Amino acid sequence: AMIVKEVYETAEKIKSMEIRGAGRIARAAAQALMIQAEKSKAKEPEELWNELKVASKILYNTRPTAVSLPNALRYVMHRVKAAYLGGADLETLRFTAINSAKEFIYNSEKAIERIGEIGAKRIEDGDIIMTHCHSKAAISVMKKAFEQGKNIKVIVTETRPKWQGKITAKELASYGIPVIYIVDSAARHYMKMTDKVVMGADSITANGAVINKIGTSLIALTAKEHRVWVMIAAETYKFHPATMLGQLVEIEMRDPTEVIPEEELRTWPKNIEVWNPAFDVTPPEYIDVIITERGIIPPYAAIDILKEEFGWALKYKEPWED
Amino acid sequence: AMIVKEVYETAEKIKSMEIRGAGRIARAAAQALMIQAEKSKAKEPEELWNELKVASKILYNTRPTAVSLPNALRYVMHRVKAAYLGGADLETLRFTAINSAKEFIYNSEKAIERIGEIGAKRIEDGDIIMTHCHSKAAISVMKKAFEQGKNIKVIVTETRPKWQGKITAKELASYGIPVIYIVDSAARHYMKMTDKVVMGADSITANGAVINKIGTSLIALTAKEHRVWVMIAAETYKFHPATMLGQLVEIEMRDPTEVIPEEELRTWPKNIEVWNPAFDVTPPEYIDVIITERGIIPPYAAIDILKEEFGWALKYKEPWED
Amino acid sequence: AMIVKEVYETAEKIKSMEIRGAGRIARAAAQALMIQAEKSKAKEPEELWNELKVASKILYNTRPTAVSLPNALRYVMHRVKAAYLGGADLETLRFTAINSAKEFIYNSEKAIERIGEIGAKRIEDGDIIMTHCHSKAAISVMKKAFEQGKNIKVIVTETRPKWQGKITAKELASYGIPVIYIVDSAARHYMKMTDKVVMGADSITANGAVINKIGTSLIALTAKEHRVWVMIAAETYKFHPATMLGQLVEIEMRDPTEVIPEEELRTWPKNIEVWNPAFDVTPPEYIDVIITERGIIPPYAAIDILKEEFGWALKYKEPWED
Amino acid sequence: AMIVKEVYETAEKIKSMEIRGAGRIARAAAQALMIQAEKSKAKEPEELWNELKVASKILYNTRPTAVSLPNALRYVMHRVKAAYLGGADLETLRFTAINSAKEFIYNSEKAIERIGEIGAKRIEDGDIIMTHCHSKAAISVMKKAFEQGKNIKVIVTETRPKWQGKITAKELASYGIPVIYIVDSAARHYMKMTDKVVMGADSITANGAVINKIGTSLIALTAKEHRVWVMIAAETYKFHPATMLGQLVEIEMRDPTEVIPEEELRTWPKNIEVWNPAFDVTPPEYIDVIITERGIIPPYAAIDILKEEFGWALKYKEPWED
Amino acid sequence: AMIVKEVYETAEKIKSMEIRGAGRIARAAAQALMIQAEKSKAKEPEELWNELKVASKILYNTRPTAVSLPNALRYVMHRVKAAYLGGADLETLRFTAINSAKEFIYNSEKAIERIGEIGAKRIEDGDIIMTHCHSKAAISVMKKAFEQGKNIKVIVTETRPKWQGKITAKELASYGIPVIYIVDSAARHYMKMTDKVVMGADSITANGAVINKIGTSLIALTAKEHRVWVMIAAETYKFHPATMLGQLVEIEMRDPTEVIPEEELRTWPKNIEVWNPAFDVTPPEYIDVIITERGIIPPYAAIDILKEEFGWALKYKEPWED
Amino acid sequence: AMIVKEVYETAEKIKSMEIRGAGRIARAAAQALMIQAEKSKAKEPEELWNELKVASKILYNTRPTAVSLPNALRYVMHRVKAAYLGGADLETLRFTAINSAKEFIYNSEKAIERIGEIGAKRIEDGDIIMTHCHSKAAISVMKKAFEQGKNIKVIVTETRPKWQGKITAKELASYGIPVIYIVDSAARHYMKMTDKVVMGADSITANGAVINKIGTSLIALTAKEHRVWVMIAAETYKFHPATMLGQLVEIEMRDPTEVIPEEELRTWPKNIEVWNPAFDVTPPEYIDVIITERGIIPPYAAIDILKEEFGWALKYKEPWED
Ligand SMILES: Nc1ncnc2c1ncn2[C@@H]1O[C@H](COP(=O)(O)O)[C@@H](O)[C@H]1O
Ligand SMILES: Nc1ncnc2c1ncn2[C@@H]1O[C@H](COP(=O)(O)O)[C@@H](O)[C@H]1O
Ligand SMILES: O=C(COP(=O)(O)O)[C@H](O)[C@H](O)COP(=O)(O)O
Ligand SMILES: O=C(COP(=O)(O)O)[C@H](O)[C@H](O)COP(=O)(O)O
Ligand SMILES: O=C(COP(=O)(O)O)[C@H](O)[C@H](O)COP(=O)(O)O
Ligand SMILES: [K+]
Ligand SMILES: [K+]
Ligand SMILES: [K+]
Ligand SMILES: [K+]
Ligand SMILES: [K+]
Ligand SMILES: [K+]
Repeated sequence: AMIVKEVYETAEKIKSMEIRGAGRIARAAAQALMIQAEKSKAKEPEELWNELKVASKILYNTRPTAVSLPNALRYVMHRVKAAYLGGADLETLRFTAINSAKEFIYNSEKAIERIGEIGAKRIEDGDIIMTHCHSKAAISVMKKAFEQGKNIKVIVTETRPKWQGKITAKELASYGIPVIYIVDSAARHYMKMTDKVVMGADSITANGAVINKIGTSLIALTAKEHRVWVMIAAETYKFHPATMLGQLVEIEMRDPTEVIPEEELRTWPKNIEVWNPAFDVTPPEYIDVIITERGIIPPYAAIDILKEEFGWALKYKEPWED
Repeated sequence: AMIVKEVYETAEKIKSMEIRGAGRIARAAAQALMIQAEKSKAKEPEELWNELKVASKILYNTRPTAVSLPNALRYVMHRVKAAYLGGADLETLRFTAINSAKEFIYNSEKAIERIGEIGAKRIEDGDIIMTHCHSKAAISVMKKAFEQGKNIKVIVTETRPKWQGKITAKELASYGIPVIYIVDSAARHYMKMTDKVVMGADSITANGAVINKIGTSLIALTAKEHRVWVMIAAETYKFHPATMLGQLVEIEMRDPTEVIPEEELRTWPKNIEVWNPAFDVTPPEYIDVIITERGIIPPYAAIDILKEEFGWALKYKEPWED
Repeated sequence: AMIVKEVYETAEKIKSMEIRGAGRIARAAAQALMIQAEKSKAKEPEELWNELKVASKILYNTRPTAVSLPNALRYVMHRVKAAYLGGADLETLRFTAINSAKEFIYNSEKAIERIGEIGAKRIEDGDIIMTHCHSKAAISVMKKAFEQGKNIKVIVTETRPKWQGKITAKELASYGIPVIYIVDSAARHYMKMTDKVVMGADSITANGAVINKIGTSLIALTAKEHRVWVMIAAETYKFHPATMLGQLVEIEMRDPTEVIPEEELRTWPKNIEVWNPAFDVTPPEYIDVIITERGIIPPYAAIDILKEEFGWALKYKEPWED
Repeated sequence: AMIVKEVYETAEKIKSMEIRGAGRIARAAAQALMIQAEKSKAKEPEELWNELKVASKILYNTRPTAVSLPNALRYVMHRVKAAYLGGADLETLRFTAINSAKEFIYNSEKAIERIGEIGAKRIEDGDIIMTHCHSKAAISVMKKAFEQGKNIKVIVTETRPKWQGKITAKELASYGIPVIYIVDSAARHYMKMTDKVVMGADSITANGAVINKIGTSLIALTAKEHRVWVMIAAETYKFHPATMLGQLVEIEMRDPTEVIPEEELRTWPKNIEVWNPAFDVTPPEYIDVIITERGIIPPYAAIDILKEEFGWALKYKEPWED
Repeated sequence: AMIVKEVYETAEKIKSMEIRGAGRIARAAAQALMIQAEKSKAKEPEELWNELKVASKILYNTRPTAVSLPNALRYVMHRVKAAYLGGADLETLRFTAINSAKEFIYNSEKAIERIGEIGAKRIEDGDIIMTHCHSKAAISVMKKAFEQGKNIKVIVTETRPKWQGKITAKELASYGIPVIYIVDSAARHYMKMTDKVVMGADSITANGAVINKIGTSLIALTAKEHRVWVMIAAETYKFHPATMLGQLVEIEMRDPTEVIPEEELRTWPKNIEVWNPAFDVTPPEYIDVIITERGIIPPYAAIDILKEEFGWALKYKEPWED
Repeated sequence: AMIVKEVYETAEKIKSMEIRGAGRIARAAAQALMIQAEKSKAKEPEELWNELKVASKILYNTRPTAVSLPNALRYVMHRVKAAYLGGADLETLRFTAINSAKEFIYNSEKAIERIGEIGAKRIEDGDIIMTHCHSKAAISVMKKAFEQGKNIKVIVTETRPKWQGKITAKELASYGIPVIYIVDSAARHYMKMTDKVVMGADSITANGAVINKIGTSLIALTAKEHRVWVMIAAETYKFHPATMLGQLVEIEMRDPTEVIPEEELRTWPKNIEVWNPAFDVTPPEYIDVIITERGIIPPYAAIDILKEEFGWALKYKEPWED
């Protein structure tokens, strides 16, 4: 029992994609556990422990694909679970949760600035960069490159069905960056004039595969075809612990109405099924580098990032369950 | 100088894409010349000849890329010009136009049917077929395969920006064919479950390359990647004769507002440019077969088709020129 | 309805693969039509017609995959048919069938010796050559080159399940050509030391694909991987005219007992299915040349062989049909 | 110089392949070292040392290719050696050897059951899986996934020349897993209908190459061609430490009579050589993952498995050497 | 007996490469037979027939690789041989040779202008074109493109060992074309900034392979890697008749001193062999188009150019031999 | 301010390529700092420190691309700076420099030897090896393989523009190794007869890419094309640490006159530009192994080498900076 408004409203805003982008989802989730601990009227520590377990279950059960979300939850609740089981009283527990979530948030913010600085060294003056969807990590790189006086242009793919490309196009243009907007279908047509591709990630697997917005794997295919470097800009908390032990990342199937509006789809024949995967999977061979906040790695070093940050927790249960 | 309303109206409708599809555009243009000839008020054959040349020009200057259009005009106008030059009187010239236009129309209808009968033999029971845009020729293949009692399913790509996949989805469904509808970005994600690709063509070049709806070349790339047969259904008048002598096909750049609607687009800053190519070009190494009315060829035999039907004409100027 | 025993024996020996290899099968079918003509006890020219038609159907319904068989029955029966339809009397029909047979049979022998001569020029002193199955056309190339005193070695893949590779190993060893015999699985391992690959063909399609003994496509694939020339030695009567009109070649599935002897298989459980495809299909992009009796072609010129020698016959029914 | 008969029997049964498969061979060598320790009649701790050293050399000189065998002898003898060199007395050495054996033997069994559990997560309901040879690690993956109630089918390649594929077909059929049995040559033909490929390993090198039964590289190659995941199921003790210092793995060449029975071969001429390589080598770029008991790695992380578990031992001589 | 100075001096100037480039060699050879017929002091036709046979033998036996040479010789001597065997008297024979050689020369000149016009349509404004060696055909294309006001730049590879790149670089610069000169080794480094590759040919095979200056096949390899169109500019008389019947083109091995000067090479150890192939062979898959004077073909249509111009003469002896 | 003549002279000789090869340049730079420290007239440690910083800068500003140079300077200067900052007196600082420089030199000599011992194990009896430029590390491999009695032959590419293959040819010949010497353009022509490629490195990046003599990347491309192992012999100090944080390696553009001599070049028009990159970059997918002093790695493990030796240093400024 007993969860605050902010937890529920955040969960609904993740589901509906009013809060979106794997990094932002992650911070939002940490932010929500932070408000539950702030506002909780719990008296006992075991009461609050149980509230935070249940806030965490609600937040995890929103969108499955970007592992940034459970890694945020984990980051807070490994520390909440240790404090609680160590024998922390109420206010010690409240501070552990509140602070762990402030920690993760700040670190996510810092990781992205840093990804931008690292990645922008791989951008050269005159570069035409093609991007996909709307990824804060990818945009940090492009923004920094432009602030360094590299005269760049970005090809923004519209990113059907949900139009994330429109966000990207206005954001980059607002920083002063020349933009070329095209449909997703025009990616091979314009790969010849493209020098660099920069995209984000929702989950990165142990073998180096990249799960990112539907279409990503196509752009990467034709980038390889043309020898255009595919650079994936991605925080360490995009990497997927459980792929270490064989798990496949779930691909989120979103509502048909995102593709065909309700007003039109109801008029269509029964024998047409609309299928709307929100993500696809790009194989490591088509990735040049993964730019984390810890540096440039080849895609196959994803196992090392995981071995050293996340491996230890795979013998344990999730820090929010019974 | 004295041009019937039908010529102008056909022209407006081709430009606007109310009349669309390479094959249909070509028939509409014959038809238009047919009608100018039926309804001409001319008294001398010279006067009719002039109206036909001028109508031909109007029709040519509508859409560049689908060569079926100029080939239709040529079919009619080579015959009209040979009659005029050979001394024909007003009524014999009228008839040569009228009857030439009809022969093209009739031949076009028969060729789409025959293509269906031929391509269908390459479709097998249980096949999943992916297609792109709305191609009458490709549909004839799927439609016939289904009528032969092969249980097929078609993956239809929505085809941005103009949404031609909607036409295709609803049309195939009307015949009883199950459809799976997806965004263009999802073609690689679903290539693994696809057994055949079947698309159409606006122009085929001397070396075997296929100009078709923007996005076609991406679908073929990932099809090759996966060893899925790419079959292009396409009539002999889709073959481009000026490429035998080095010409490159012009790619139509259509209005930004087809991508981002007018309302929205004017709210955007200058430094975003919307680019809307209506076609791309697929190399012959990514085509398994071209299915024409005369049979199955590898794409490299495009030169043979062009030699034995269109080559004779490239010593002469255009049959509508002064 | 009065069919000589030789036709029945021939059909049965084609079925059991006692008579095997695509060219030899073809010659044996012509041979049977020849003996049916010779030994007939037909009063009328219509009684002979009817026997030949019936013998043809029996012979056609033995093994489907190697088009050689029907191209031979065609060669005879096109001529027998045209004779009977110009009102030929009896012994004029009998001789037509007898002399169409001999003519095809002799032209087969000449085409194979000529393929040798043309093919051997692409073999170079020292060459190591890998082959597959037992192909008399492939063997002619290898034998002639050794006769030219080029020092060659042949890698012979054993060719499961029916062990054709043993026939080849002994045949070549009998001309004094050193043989290296290996399992099929070992083709990649030895492809590094291989200089040329030379195989036969059962059917060759209009886009250049080559249907040949199960395994052939695997050898071709790793040959391409290593840039080893794949050379296909194939008479004109291996080219498959029905593929010009969209047809797909059928892949013979032979008895599971060829893989697991009947004694052993009956002891195995029901939930193991044994599948025994006798042919597979190699794409044209992995074939460097086809060596015919008319010359060397790229695989994609199969359509020209077909056009110029068989394309006429497709607009009519099979010559042995009613 | 006093070696118990069990060691000699074990060596001979490893040579004749009555005991086969890389993990089982390893366990049988540890088992033999264990029985030599148990049954020894050695007075001194140096007489036991000397017997174990000698037993080790005998066991090492049976089959070279599967590094499992020496990694097992190492595991025991590193510990037996360190004991004897710290002045251990007799029954302390005997127990060390006895308990190093049991410990390796049990850890082998656990690694294989864990590889099952990790591997099965990458199999999906409906999957068709191709394998090669008979690998207990590969089989554990397949068996566990069927135990999870995923409906799978396994394509089993017969694996010439020694027919290991028969052992696999019966083993899987015995757990109620539908089997499709085919010749090795047919792997490309059925790769289109295959969803996952799962094979074992005899040795795995420092750059990620996988040495496994002859044919394995061919399956991997056409799997890559078709974008079918190739998954290698391999205990840590299959990784080859000497490859870290440049060594190449030796490929066992076994008796020509395994290919052609002795009866038939003696009738064949001298100028046919029969070559029988028992393994081949697959490059890492064709391997999607290696499934170890410690997790899922990209093939290129083989060097980290080696570094962290064996790199120490390379600076000394083999533990059984003088 | 009895050959003029000009025949011998031309033969020596071909050998020494003072006359070079396959087209020019060809015209020079025709020019030489033309002077032998002009200046011959022969009295009988059979005398002159025999002089021209022997002039032709001397000219053929200079450099083997560019088939332009024997096709020039053939073009003259098919016509000389027919006139002579038809019963032509002296002056009829003299005129046949003189005129046939003037014919070939003029046609070669016209073919190159025409290749330039055709090819230049495939060059687009702003194009950076990479070329290799010095090819008149290739230079016609580039020159014409520049005369059309297309603002181009050419990357000229120096073309070791004989520095033909220096000729190319000065010739293009003298017409006004901006040039970038690089070593052969820098071709991949600069393929990313390259839009089009244009090279010539010495011989083109029946299957579409292109034999051209050593290095050509490398540039073509990396052009394919990057999707840069490889366009081969080549007269019909570059196509190689005898590859129709299996012949491999001979690759000319030129003197070691061209690579290492005599003054230096004499000082080098015996165990160093210098190898100097003057040409290599590019496979058809890396060629986009062959631009002949008859139009754009795919590389695989080389067989058609040969079938229709040269096929007929392969049943005959060379028109200069006994 | 007070710099010994040896520092300046070393600097001139590095720029001029009298001292050349990445490994030798690095030793020459340690050596130079060694000598400045031996011969300094300084009295305070501060004065010596300043001379060492200034000499370091002079040495750094010679050639950019081979990172071995800056790594050598760092090895010395990290140790010198830690001593200076930790309060060391004049003589203890002198000694730290002198002895640090010697340790680098000695370690470099030992590492080349060890690389040879390791790489040689990957060379097999009868191997043909192609190499490029003059690499001490690669030569150590070939030299050792030969000394082990493997009959090898080396194809040496001349390496324009500076002709480094001459050095390599004569050096390998001096050991008794047969050499085949070729122009760079001939690498694809001779790749079919090559068994191994063995080249060196100037810099290796975090993602595994190899910067080496211009032309290296072409040889590796066609090697991959042909399944010939590309082995890069290269010391740990060839690994580039600034690439871990996104830096791209600068490619040295050297003087036009190295390509075209001064005499000739001034006779050329303005509108020719000579471009002379001394390096190109080879992607990691085209490298089989890197052979370092610590063993064989796949190229993607470049990050591991960089992490465990150089990563610590990238929080600090350069140890020669103020
Ligand atoms: N759902 C998933 N979860 C994790 N990895 C995946 C998933 N789907 C595909 N992959 C991996 O991503 C790549 C897909 O390659 P392909 O199937 O060849 O497109 C491979 O490296 C797979 O291991
Ligand atoms: N000397 C030659 N004469 C004719 N064709 C050749 C010759 N050498 C190679 N080829 C062809 O050129 C291409 C060479 O491809 P590869 O050997 O894979 O480089 C193939 O299409 C061969 O048929
Ligand atoms: O795939 C998406 C968006 O998914 P959605 O819009 O469906 O959330 C983004 O590229 C990543 O999540 C990374 O973005 P960031 O770098 O901003 O985390
Ligand atoms: O596939 C086979 C034989 O199959 P099978 O044994 O099943 O008939 C041979 O490669 C071809 O028939 C060609 O042989 P030839 O060149 O002798 O026509
Ligand atoms: O290979 C060369 C030169 O060989 P070389 O210099 O050894 O004669 C040229 O590219 C062709 O011969 C075609 O040139 P063109 O188009 O001028 O015929
Ligand atoms: K590009
Ligand atoms: K598929
Ligand atoms: K080979
Ligand atoms: K598949
Ligand atoms: K380019
Ligand atoms: K090779």
